[PDB]
Amino acid sequence: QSMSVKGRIYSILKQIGSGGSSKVFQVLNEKKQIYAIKYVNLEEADNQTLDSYRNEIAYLNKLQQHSDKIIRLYDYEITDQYIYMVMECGNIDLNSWLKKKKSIDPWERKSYWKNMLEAVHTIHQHGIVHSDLKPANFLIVDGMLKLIDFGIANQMQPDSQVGTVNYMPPEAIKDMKISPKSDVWSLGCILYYMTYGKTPFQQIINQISKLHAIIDPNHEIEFPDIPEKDLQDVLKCCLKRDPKQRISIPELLAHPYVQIQ
Ligand SMILES: Cc1cc(N2CCOCC2)ccc1Nc1nc(NC2CCCCC2)c2[nH]cnc2n1
Repeated sequence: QSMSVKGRIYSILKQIGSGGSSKVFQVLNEKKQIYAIKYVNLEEADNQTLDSYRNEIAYLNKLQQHSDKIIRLYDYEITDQYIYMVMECGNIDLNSWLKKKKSIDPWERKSYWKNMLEAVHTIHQHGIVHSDLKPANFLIVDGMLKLIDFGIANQMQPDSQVGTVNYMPPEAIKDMKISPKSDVWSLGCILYYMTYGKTPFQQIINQISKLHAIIDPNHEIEFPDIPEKDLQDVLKCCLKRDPKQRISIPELLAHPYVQIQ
């Protein structure tokens, strides 16, 4: 088929995903270059919703300059009916890539962590705490991870789901405060999965015994032993249940694990 964004024309190759009321497509331009265009339908969007979108769109536009661990946004068209965003295309998101993976080259892993750490640090420098990080927020592109979203009334799924609640930090649960250390807990959980093949509370079906466990210090998390003692440490340092005890992004960047060898 086909479509138009700011005059320029793109032919559709396939849909990649859906959610909210928005599709993401892979597409080709006039020069046969490949891109990803996200379409959002605003016909049922309240004013709040709409401001949240203008808000992420602006933050993404801005943070482009500051890191290449953020997804490139090349162009966009915005009206009262719809938004189109022309973006750089990934090969696969990280949730899907980790679903269909048997085990991880410990090098690839350290390299991904480096990427995650850079990207999340970046949004923190600009005032943003994501507070709902999952692997699905990360997209793989030339062997690099790039962060896709930041915080909106936002939801995506390829064609796992959302809410999930295995990356959720204690303080987000006690809230019924949130801060940068919240993004360390979630990043820790992701790294734990990339390390032990599951998330720390993954094997607790009952959604409520899971929430109770996350906030309960007497419930101790198992950190089985491994050749990379450092990796074991980082994990213990990210998964402190008290934010004040938890390590920080600038500290993680200086940590032996991402620095040594
Ligand atoms: C081409 C491609 C295929 C996939 N999949 C490969 C098969 O497994 C699930 C979908 C995932 C991401 C991408 N590339 C790709 N994907 C995106 N995905 C969005 C839409 C659906 C869930 C992940 C978030 C992109 N957003 C901005 N630029 C993107 N570039």
